[PDB]
Amino acid sequence: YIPDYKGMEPIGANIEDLVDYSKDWLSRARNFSFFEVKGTAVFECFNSNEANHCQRYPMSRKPRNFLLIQCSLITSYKPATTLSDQIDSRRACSYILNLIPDTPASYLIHDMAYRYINLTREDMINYYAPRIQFKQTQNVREPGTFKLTSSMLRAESKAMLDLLNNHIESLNIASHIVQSESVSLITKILSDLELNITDTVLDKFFQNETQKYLIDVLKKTTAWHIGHLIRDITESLIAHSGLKRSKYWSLHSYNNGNVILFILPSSFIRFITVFRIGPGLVDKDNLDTILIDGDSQWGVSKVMSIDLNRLLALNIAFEKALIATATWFQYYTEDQGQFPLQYAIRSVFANHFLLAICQKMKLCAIFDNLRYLIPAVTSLYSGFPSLIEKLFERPFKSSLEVYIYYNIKSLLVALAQNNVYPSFMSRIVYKHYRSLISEVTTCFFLFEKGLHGNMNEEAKIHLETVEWALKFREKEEKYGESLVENGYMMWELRANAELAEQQLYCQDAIELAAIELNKVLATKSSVVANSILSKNWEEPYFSQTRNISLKGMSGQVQEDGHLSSSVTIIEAIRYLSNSRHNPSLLKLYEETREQKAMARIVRKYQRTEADRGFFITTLPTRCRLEIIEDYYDAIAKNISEEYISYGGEKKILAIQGALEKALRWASGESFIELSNHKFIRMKRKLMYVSADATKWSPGDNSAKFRRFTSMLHNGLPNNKLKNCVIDALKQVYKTDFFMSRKLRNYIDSMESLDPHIKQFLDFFPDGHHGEVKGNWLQGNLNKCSSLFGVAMSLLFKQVWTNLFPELDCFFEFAHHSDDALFIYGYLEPVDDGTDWFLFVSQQIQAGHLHWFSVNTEMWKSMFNLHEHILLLGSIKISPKKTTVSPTNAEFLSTFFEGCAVSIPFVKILLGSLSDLPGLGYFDDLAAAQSRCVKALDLGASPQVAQLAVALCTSKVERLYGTAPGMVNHPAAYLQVKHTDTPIPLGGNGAMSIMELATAGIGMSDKNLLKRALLGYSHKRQKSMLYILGLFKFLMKLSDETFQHERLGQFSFIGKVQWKIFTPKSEFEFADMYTSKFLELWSSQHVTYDYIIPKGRDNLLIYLVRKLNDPSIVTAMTMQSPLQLRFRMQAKQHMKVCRLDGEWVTFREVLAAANSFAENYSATSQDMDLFQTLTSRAKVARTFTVREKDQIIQNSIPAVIGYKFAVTVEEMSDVLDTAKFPDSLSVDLKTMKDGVYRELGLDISLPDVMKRIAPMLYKSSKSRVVIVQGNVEGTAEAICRYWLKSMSLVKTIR
Repeated sequence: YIPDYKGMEPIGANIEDLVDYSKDWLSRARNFSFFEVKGTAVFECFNSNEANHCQRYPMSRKPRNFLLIQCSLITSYKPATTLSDQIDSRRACSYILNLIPDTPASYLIHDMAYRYINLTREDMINYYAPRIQFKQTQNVREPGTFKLTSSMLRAESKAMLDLLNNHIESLNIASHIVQSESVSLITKILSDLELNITDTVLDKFFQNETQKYLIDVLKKTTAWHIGHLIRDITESLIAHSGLKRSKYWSLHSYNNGNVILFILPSSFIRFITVFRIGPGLVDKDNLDTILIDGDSQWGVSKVMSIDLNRLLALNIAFEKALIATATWFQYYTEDQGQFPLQYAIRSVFANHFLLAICQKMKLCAIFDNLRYLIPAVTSLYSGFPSLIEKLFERPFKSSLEVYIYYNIKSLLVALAQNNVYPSFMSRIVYKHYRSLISEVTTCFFLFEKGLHGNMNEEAKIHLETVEWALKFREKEEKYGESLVENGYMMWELRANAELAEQQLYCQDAIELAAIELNKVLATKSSVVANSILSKNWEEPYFSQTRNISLKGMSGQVQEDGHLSSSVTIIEAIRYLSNSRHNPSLLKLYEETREQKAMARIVRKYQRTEADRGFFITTLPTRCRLEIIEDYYDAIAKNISEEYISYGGEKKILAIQGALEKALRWASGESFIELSNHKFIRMKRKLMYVSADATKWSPGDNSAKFRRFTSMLHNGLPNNKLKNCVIDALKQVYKTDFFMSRKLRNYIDSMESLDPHIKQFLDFFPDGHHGEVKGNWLQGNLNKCSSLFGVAMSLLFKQVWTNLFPELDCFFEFAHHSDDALFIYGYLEPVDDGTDWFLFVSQQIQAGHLHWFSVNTEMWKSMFNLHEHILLLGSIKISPKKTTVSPTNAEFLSTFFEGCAVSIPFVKILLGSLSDLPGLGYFDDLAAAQSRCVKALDLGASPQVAQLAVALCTSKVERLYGTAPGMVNHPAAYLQVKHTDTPIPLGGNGAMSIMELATAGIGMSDKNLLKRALLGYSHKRQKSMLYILGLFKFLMKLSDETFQHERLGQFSFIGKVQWKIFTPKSEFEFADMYTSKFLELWSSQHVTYDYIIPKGRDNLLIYLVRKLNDPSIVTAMTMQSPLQLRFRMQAKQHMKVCRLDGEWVTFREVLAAANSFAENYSATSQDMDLFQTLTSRAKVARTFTVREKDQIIQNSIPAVIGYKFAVTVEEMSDVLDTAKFPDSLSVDLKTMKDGVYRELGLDISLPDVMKRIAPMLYKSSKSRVVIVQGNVEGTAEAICRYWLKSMSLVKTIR
């Protein structure tokens, strides 16, 4: 059923009126929006911005600190142990007590060292004892800490403490003295960092290329050992960051007592570093003091306060620097065709390490802006003045920022003078522009995303939203609400000419654009109608994975008056609780039609991986947006070969057609008839423009689509669905935008209300929310906007064709996500342009005044009219990030960069070192290895991905203590090797990227079980039976059934259960059903392990069970500070493993596994279960692990659900889910035959199907792999491509 919603009637829109307006508009002189790129122009922009910046800021003569931890190293650093720590602390404090303090901080250092020396022997025993063996003492109350009362502190120490616990300017970068000082300091630090301090077939290539040219070179550097030392220091800081430990004092010593860390009763943790002065990370002007004891100097730093996100960023600084340097290494070999020299790789490593330890928002913003500044200076025209001006929007405080700014200025001026690409990080020169882009991309990704969302970048977006809303209100008060909403008419533009601004649109332009797009959509009416009707407007709303996800959503207006920040699954459960049925999309929109749209900014502590953007809106708003996007994504799929690229085969046809037509047209000559048969010859040239035209803007108007969808051709016999889309667009026009409690508190805290804060407060008249109109607040209207922009560009093309019929001008365009490429083919006179100007003057004298624009620089007038016609639809081309050039170098990269597939592998490699789920050793290892495999899929070299695998595995083993020589090393408690140990029991797996990418992450355990079976059943080996017993023990510990919504890693042969984070308050509705009820329901409903229920009651039970999943609770509280600190804590000595209904350490689980495996005897059922359980140009080829039989027409989850469907509700849900419900037994027979063919198993036998169905479910899924060449879509072709890419420099075919 579809209601009868009112639509719109076609007004009288004539293309001739717009053509006449364009004639009148082009008859005058129009300013071009972009500036010609010249080295002098860029230099003068930098100089003027320096002069302006230094006069509007308070000048400082003392740069601020940029090194969180200052230290030095002259000898190779041996990693810290508990025994060496005590010896180093004793000798270091003996050194320190022989010093004469002169500052309050140095006095505090002396006092703490004196207290440490005067601790008793039991104090020493309990200080270094594990929490299990720890005993409280009158001086030591927590392990690793000691008590320091105010009696033992001196007057200076007490004064320092009182100052600490009882708590903008810029540097003169225009001056050469500040420049020289900053450059000299950073150059000295970098030079100290670079100073040298005192098998598988892939392994051959690794040890010949990456080990020899990368690892063996950086392994001797000072930065390597400082990275390991900083890892030790940050581990000590993390250990002290515990809830019970942070209230006491701590003292640690590293590098034979040469470095000492003093930790204060710290949220932010406070510490002081005292070190021996030497080569390393030393900034003597930002040190608290330097104490002299003869020929030795000891630098004492200030009290440094650091939070957990920066502490995590500093802990993995060495790994991040090494991964970035390996990426730079791979890109260098791709560019130059050989290996980097030693000095270049050492300098790059030092720069990456310095960037990794200095995590500041200013550096992140600088490296983000550089990514747009580099294209702006390598093109003929761009908006480089604005981008350069953006570099000066924040003060320059530290010397690192000045150094980076000066290097950027030098690089940009050099690039602008060159229209051979200079490198930003070394003395090399690149042959390709992509390498220079990738350098700054890798540098930008070195900065964590945890420093984003601070309490300035949320106020920024609040103010931006409110400012645009107030500008919208001004235009409503000026022209009237009707003109602003319904648009203005063409005769009003011809009389005002101020009406053609952003947030305003012309009705006639919208209708004409819709007509122009109908010209091409009318040849595929049936296809468009079928694509629209295939969106399943009658399918239940909450049975879709996008409507029950973990993405953020707005909740309800609370009693205090604020908008809740909830999850889209909790709101689904809340709706279904009060609803007797599961409504469809249109029925849900009917029910929630009269509820006003609401929006707020997502809380940074409640963000998830599924969250995109900053705004979260209520359920009715998402329903309306989903209606509009189903409709528009259905219509826009039918021009996918022409103007918009989506993915797969039709991901490249748009640009291919556009550029090939441009090249075909340009390879010709034009002839214009001035008089008689005497013609004038013209040379055809091409101009390329890249603009983020489709990108969401806060200053847009959503009402412009209402007349668009009203006039657009959909091929359906009635307007009912079209009118529903119009009405849903009408219901998202006005929104209640709410502030955050954080912003309200921050504004209430300040005493001086700024003039720009007063107006922001007046926007909110009740202090909670204000009305926003026109803007849809980052709501998903991407395909609607892309289609609207395509229609507007087609309207411009028609208008230009009607303007100059005798001129054979050219215009093509393509869209990809927010990016758009426009190609203008213009004419230039051959030889000297005398006949051309004479003809233009004759045309103007004849009354064709619009020929004034086409006189010189035809492409500029083409772009001017295109931009004006786009602005008639409230589309503003960005004057900053739009790039114009006669060739396409920044345009074949920016166009596709922005997709879910063109993401650089740098981000994935650098994110495999953090954000681990914390679900256990096996789950964390699998997550890290899967992230490395994904990075390999995205373009990482096998050697780079292998290095990342090694780094991530070492980090996980260190975290859980399973590395050799550690507490939980499996070989110390099991009678097998470390390679014959199951991954859940502390093993490490294949540890080969080429086998993790092809076979899988958990196939190592299956291979081990295969070896154990084939050894025991053939030779009756005792050790093979021991391995069988270990696997049986793992199966006994935890044997879970596969749920397709679980976010963890599935283990086929058992797992160890680990303690997870317990939030302070459990999620709402999570206690609706008891765990016993959910366990029974899951046992008796095996179909709903592969499909989502369609009924209301079954979907409630399904969603409440999903809410109680430990891998979902973990992902919903991913950014919580408590979980974030819980993941950092070392699980080496913690009782976090489940055994016999009790929480025990991991080595107790290993001892129990050994005991079970010794006294284990194999049975026929066990043997049967074990046998069942063991059975050039960059493109984006998508492959499948084992592919699907052509006879299989339905989806694998649907066939498995049909296999397990028993209840009438389950069978109905399976038939609704299946795309071809009639041919379901035919697919089940085919799958039964295929399983017997390949696996040799019969699924009709009990428990065989339940065990092997997850394998088929994974095999159903497909992956996207970036391959460089003629690689086909088969898995074999991609495997051979990866084997060919095993060598960085030489082909190994």
